[PDB]
Amino acid sequence: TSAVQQKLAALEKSSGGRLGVALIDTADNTQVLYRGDERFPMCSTSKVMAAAAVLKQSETQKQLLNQPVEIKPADLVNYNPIAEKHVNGTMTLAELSAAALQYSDNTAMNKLIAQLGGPGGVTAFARAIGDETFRLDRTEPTLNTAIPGDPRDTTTPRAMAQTLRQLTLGHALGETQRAQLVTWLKGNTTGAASIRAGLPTSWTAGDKTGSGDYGTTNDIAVIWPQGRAPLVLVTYFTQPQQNAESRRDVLASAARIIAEGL
Ligand SMILES: O=c1c2c3c(sc2ncn1Cc1nnn[nH]1)CCCC3
Repeated sequence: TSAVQQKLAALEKSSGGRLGVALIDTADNTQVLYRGDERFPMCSTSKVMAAAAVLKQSETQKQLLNQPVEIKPADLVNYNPIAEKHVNGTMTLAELSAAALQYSDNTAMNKLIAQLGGPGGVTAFARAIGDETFRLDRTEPTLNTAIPGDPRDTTTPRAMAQTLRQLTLGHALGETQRAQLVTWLKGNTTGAASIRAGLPTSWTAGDKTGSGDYGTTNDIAVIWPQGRAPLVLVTYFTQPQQNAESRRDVLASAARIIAEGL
């Protein structure tokens, strides 16, 4: 147990919930883990895997991101800030990827999942890039039920950090696709209260948040600190009761602990 792990344990204790953290510092490839091998519901952080899987498909279909997808009234689910504007029209796979990643549009996610054949197509991509932990089992919105002990739609902090590293900094995607993924993450609109709230303001980052039942509050980030090699940081948090409140502040606190531990 490290000093950082003890600080994270103290944060967790005061939070009422269960906290999972994985850091990869690409300066030396060292890691900080807290419940790094425990499963957590991914909620919308799973949109990164789906968008990346479609990016992978686009490596062999140069026009794929321009492919139109019909958006019908019946397609709308519980959070559709972009898709609702396009009902009875179409969105391209690029537009759907951007909407999913940058606005957490759940209808957009469902279209990405459908493009991959269903939830298992997202899991298959995870396996293809060496992630043996990630599983997507359901579509939006039921993938957010976040029931304690339920393995559906879960991963571990360790696995997600490794995957995010490979996708954004490594060779899991072609260079153009990696750059597009990073551009999308860096343009996220939903992240200022989560990991990034705990980081020095001079640092830059891209991230994808998640939220669900059981007050599940998540964020996964790639971070460029001032004067340091990039970091990959995953912070997952979930609570014992179904109607628990969101706790983005806990993720900010975890990130601050990590940052001050560098
Ligand atoms: O914010 C929510 C929420 C919230 C919920 S459910 C939900 N679903 C999507 N979204 C959009 C989202 N942004 N990043 N990941 N998902 C309960 C209260 C707290 C906010």
